[PDB]
Amino acid sequence: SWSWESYLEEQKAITAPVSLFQDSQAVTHNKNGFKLGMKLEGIDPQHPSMYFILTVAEVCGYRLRLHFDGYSECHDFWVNANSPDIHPAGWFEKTGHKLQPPKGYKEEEFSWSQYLRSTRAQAAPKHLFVSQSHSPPPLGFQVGMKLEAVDRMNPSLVCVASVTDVVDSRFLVHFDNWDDTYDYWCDPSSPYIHPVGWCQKQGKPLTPPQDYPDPDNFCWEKYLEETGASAVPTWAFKVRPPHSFLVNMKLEAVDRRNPALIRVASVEDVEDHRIKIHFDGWSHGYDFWIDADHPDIHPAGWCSKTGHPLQPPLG
Ligand SMILES: CNCCCC[C@H](N)C(=O)O
Repeated sequence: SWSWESYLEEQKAITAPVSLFQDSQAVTHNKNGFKLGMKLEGIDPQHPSMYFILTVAEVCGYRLRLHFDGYSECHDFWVNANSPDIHPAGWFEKTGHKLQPPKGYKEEEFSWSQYLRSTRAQAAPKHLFVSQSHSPPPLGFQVGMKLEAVDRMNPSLVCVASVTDVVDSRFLVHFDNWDDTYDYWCDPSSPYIHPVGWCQKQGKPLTPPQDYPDPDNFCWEKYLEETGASAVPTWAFKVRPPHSFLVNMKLEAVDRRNPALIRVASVEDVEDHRIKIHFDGWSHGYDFWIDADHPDIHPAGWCSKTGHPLQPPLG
């Protein structure tokens, strides 16, 4: 079999130490208890504020492929078994969230008991989920508070934002007057969020809510008065320290073109909070920037220890 050890010798290279990764990205001793066919609840990666009924369509190592019941397979997506974005059947009900029903169902025609009987399926057991809303909420962040946030799809924009959901230790950042397509989950240390008035103290422009009247003259105090909303308090923002990944360090990363695959990778370039991934043996055209805390990058040896195939360098 291909060997990391042999590869490092051949390339005179080094791996990114485990210490540079979050424990969740590095942990390999947890068993993946998810099984083909089990059903559960989870957010739609395309619409992060929404919850759907999902079925385990494939299991591979410490990862699983999820399918949106009743919908096209083209919507399928992969997550790690320790994902905080999935929850046990019944979770939405116990936490006050809304659940979009499977294609073909009206929301009232939905009850997990009838559904499971009609599909002769089993709901994934509760003990397999890291997120069940039993842990503490993020400090200082409550649904309804306002803040300023970088649009990660348009990073040159720091917009007026709100906290619209809180699950365990994370919260959902929402861009005022847009749908949820630009929303993202994060924690108090995210380098993409700032307290109200940040843009002003920085001399950077602030982007007001979509179609806000007379945008050129947006005033936070006025908007907060209009909405009766309060600003996330400044003490709540505890941005994380820049990561310590150095160029040329090697690691393992999920392929962004074909998520089923994980390949041998190297750090091509770095920023304070992101690293540019290069897939050994492939064109640099495939190189991509990714946040250092992304769940899809892991230390060398992750695939082997978890039982997931690792694609060696092209050629
Ligand atoms: C939260 N920011 C959203 C920015 C969307 C930008 C896009 N060009 C548009 O105007 O549709």
